[PDB]
Amino acid sequence: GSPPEADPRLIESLSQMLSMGFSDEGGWLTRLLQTKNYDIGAALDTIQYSKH
Repeated sequence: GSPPEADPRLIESLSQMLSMGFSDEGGWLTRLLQTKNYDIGAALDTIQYSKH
C-alpha cells in the first residue's frame, strides 16, 4: 500500500524541528510545512524568529 495522501515528508521536516526548539502558536509545526511547502529551512528564518 502507498497512499500519496499521508504527507510522510512533513514528519521528516517536523523531525528536524523536533530537535530544533521551535514554537507552535497556531500549531504550525504540523501545518507550517503544509503552509511553508515543507520549507522549514526557509521557514527556519520564520521558525527561528531572528528579527528585532
